[PDB]
This record gives sequence, structure tokens and C-alpha cells, in this order.
Amino acid sequence: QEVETYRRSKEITVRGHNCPKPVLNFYEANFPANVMDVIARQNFTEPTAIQAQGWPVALSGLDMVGVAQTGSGKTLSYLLPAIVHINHQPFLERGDGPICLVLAPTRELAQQVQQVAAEYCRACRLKSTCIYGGAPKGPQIRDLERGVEICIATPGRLIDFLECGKTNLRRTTYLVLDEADRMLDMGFEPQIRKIVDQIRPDRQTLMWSATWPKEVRQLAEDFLKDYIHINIGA
Ligand SMILES: Nc1ncnc2c1ncn2[C@@H]1O[C@H](COP(=O)(O)OP(=O)(O)O)[C@@H](O)[C@H]1O
Repeated sequence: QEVETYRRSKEITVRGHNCPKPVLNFYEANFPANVMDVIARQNFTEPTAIQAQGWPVALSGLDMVGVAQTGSGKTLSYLLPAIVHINHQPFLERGDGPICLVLAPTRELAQQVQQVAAEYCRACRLKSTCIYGGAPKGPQIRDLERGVEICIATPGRLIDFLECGKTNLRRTTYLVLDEADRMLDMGFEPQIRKIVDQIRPDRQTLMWSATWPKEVRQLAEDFLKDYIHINIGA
């Protein structure tokens, strides 16, 4: 396995049934033209180790957990397959909720992901929005009502909105839990549960974490299906 040479090099450990081979370069991912336009402008030389192994897993439709240090490039690891997903699901109709739901523990990390996502949404003509607590409800409710394919959210504000019927998850087929361990450290487990229970069963779900403790591992087993576990580090 040329694979095992590459994984071993990049300190990639994979666990679970039938993980696809890692993609050795950007071109092999076969992301659509508009996304490539935006990737070329970032002057990356190469895929990061989790993009390498993570992308093909995500693009295959499989559930997974990606464990890597802050800075290993996981945002793109779930975002970019999200775009492909959206391209393969029907067109967004008046009043449809989001197709892709990215949950994040804090306002700041929610906004970071919106920032990364902005350029690709614009190149791909997708609409997205950052939902977070503390800030004016008005603009956020506007965005959700005009319709977004992508909704990046912190749990509390999302709940409030669902309960008020200002959006809904009956189209959410691609679920992301960024910074899951932090999300659990800050005590959001009941809230994340209350959220997912409203998500139709055929969802692909992807968790991302810098660490792999008991609490997170248990969340994975309750929420994921036959998941792949990717580790990055010695
Ligand atoms: N393929 C790549 N090559 C080089 N840098 C990248 C690549 N993908 C992402 N980056 C950059 O690496 C940094 C870390 O990305 P990020 O998604 O924040 O990682 P994490 O979420 O693991 O902390 C960002 O500044 C991002 O622009």
C-alpha cells in the first residue's frame, strides 16, 4: 500500500470499516470548477493530512470523526465536501431550511467558518449565514427567511429560532459538529441533542475535534453511523 507510506508519513491513523484511499493532491478530489477557482487563490501547495484522508471519506457519504490539532485545516475538510453535497441535493425552495448545518461552540468560531465559507458561497452562488447568541436577531432571521443552503450556528440561538419557527431542519442532510470537545466542555450536550433529534435519519454527520476523550467518543457512538475515525499526530 502506497497509501500506508503516505499515511505513515503524514502521521495519519485511520480506524473503522472501509475507509477510502487518501487523495494525494487537490485535483484528485475533483471538486467543481468554482471551488477550484477559490482554492487556487489561496496559494496552497498541497492538501493537509486531514483534507487528504477526510475529503474522500466525506465525499463518499460516510460519517466520520476527524481529530487534529488546531490549524490542521479541518474547516475546508468539511466545508468543501458540503458544497458537493449541496450540488447533489435538489435546489433550495422558498422556506426550505438549510441543507448543511455547521454547529460551533462559540460566536467567534462560528464567524471564522462563515469567513472561510464566504468566498466559496459567492463563487458557487450559495447563500449562507452565521447564527450566534448575543447579537441582533433581526438580520439573522432575515437571512434564514430569504433561504440559505448553509447555516453555521451556535446551539442556543439555533434552538430559540427552531422553537419560534424562524427556520427548520427538515432539509438538513449534512451535519457538522466543529470543536466537539469544546462544545462538550462548555456544557452544550443537552442542547446539541435537542437539535439533532429534529434531524431526519438519513443525515451524513461529521465531527471535528482537537482531542478524543470519553465524552466525545460517546457522542460519536450515539450520533454517527459506522464511522471512520481519523487521527493526526504522533
Ligand atoms: N491545504 C492547505 N494548505 C495550506 N494551508 C491551509 C490548507 N488548508 C487550510 N489552510 C490554512 O490553515 C489554517 C488552519 O485552517 P483551519 O481550518 O482553521 O484548521 P483547524 O480548524 O484545524 O484549526 C487556515 O489559515 C487555513 O487557511
